[PDB]
Amino acid sequence: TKDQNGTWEMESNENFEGYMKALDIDFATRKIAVRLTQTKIIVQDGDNFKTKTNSTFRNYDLDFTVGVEFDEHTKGLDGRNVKTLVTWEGNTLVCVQKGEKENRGWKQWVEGDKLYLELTCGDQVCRQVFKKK
Amino acid sequence: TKDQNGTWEMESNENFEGYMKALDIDFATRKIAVRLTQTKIIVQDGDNFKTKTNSTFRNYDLDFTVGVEFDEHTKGLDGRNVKTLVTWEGNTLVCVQKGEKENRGWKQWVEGDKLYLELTCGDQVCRQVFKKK
Repeated sequence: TKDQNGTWEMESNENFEGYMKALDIDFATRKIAVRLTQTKIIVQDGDNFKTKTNSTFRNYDLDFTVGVEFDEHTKGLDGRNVKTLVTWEGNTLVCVQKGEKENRGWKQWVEGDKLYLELTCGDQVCRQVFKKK
Repeated sequence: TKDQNGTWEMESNENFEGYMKALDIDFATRKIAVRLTQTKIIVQDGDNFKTKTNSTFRNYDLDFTVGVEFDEHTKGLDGRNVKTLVTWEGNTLVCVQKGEKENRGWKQWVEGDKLYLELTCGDQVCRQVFKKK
């Protein structure tokens, strides 16, 4: 369990295209989706997380409590319904999104002044690194 | 998420024999264990649980935080090592104990003044009901 509070600015974004393609996001949207400057702001008070992921293309905003299962409607990305659970595995925040897509979820951890995020769907992995602002 | 604090006295215990047999507990321990009354004490503050399951023969203490994965050594039962995770699925507390035994875990919920606990291992289900004191 560890502190992830802050404003985080993207410095690296690997294979976001493969990730979206595994989610069957159409070609035209993928071409305008891959933003290289992105800000993630996280407010974490105990088990409650309030996050905003902002780019010039679109914003995703996600609120959740660690250990409480919830239904997520992935509107604005692939628009599927999934049952999501976020828990701690040591100091790594782990999310599983159960539904039609195998191996769908993400892992997020802070190491020094950087936040690392791995997004997975099937056999695709996208890795992003952010620096605390 | 819901409140499960209190001292609970066992009312009913169905198929506890089958559950222990699926865990390979020896016949002589099973004969003694199946006839005993159990008292469960739960102290819950937020996501941290401190629990005691007591009988005249043997007791089992177990503390955990909801949504935090941990290593459980099931000492005094079958003595195996399992990775345990307890989460909320509505107002049911759900536990998965990952390891050699398939479908091992439990679900616990409160309806008024009774606590219901369903324990699973393989294809065996044990149903227990307690009443608050």
